[PDB]
Amino acid sequence: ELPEDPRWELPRDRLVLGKPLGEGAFGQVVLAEAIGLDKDKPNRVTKVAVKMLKSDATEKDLSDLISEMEMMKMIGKHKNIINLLGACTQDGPLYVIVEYASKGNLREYLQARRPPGEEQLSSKDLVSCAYQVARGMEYLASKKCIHRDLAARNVLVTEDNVMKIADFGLARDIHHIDYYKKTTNGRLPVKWMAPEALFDRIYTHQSDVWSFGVLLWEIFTLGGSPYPGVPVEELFKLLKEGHRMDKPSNCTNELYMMMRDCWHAVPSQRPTFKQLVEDLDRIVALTSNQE
Ligand SMILES: COc1cc(OC)cc(N(CCNC(C)C)c2ccc3ncc(-c4cnn(C)c4)nc3c2)c1
Repeated sequence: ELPEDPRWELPRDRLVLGKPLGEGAFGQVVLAEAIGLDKDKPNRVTKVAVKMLKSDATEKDLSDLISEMEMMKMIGKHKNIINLLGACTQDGPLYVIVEYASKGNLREYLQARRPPGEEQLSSKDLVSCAYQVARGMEYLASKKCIHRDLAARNVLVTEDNVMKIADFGLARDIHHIDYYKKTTNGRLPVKWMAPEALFDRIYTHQSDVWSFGVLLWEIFTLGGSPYPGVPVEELFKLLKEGHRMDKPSNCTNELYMMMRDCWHAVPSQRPTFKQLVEDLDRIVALTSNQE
């Protein structure tokens, strides 16, 4: 069965399962309340998210969920990632307990804050979003983690507006990706892939920087859809031609230069996440919150 790990084990009777938050093919996430998740106070409840298998899950799906939990244990904690908090592994179904991000994914967060046809985001708020995501990615890269699907849909937002990278440990067989498979919202994930990842199946920290450039474009378009109406075969042609997305409106030349630099054709020439954090820290400090 599953091996005991006292560093992370939470007794099942401490976890009160709640409403669904999200679902995949053979995995599901629910909101829950953990009683005494911390050794002191044992009388406090914490809202958490719990990932578990679907009822039609196979041995391979269980292996995949364990692999993701094990990677999260190894990577350790950071403010700008969804952190592992505990697990229920004994005498019942596997529950992987992680931080809850009440405001949901970044794509929906941005779209809900567009001016009418919560409150509007300032230019400083948008650059701060980009900075926090770059900080989470710099941490993951420092821990030898390659995300492989960095996009606003995979960034969650907490109640205190903290950006947290999600699904960085997700089991993924890159030789069995269906390029035609659309996301829940009807978009194609290939549109965030670096050309070397898409054409040659080569995933690196450099290919995650390319994806971060697409994510910057999503931020400054307030959750815009990259290449709307472009099918897989036409996207391949655009990438082969060296096509680059246009500058969004209300985006500085400097932040557009940053997107373009993330999209360098030569992977070695793209900025690193360390470089992006430093530049975004400087830009945040110089960006007005007055509009
Ligand atoms: C490392 O990141 C992980 C690890 C993990 O288990 C090991 C599960 C999650 N998930 C699934 C994440 N999938 C998507 C595709 C990004 C969470 C985690 C915390 C969550 N908090 C809030 C909400 C929420 C709020 N509003 N709405 C509509 C949904 N959804 C959550 C989903 C994230």
